[PDB]
Amino acid sequence: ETLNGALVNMLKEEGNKALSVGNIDDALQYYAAAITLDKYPHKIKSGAEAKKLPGVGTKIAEKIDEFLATG
Repeated sequence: ETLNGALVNMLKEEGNKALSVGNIDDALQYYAAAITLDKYPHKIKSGAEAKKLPGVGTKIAEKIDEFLATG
């Protein structure tokens, strides 16, 4: 329902990928960013803005940019 829910799902996929490589710390980081993005009350137009939120990293912002590039 949340405007960013689609991106949140993609973040969950990224978290699983990090787990697949044994990078549990990164996976947890993605999950934290996903929760914050959900709590945020507005659709985000770019990942760069997303970085402002606690738990969002540069890599996560880039994923957001890519998703926007896809549609």
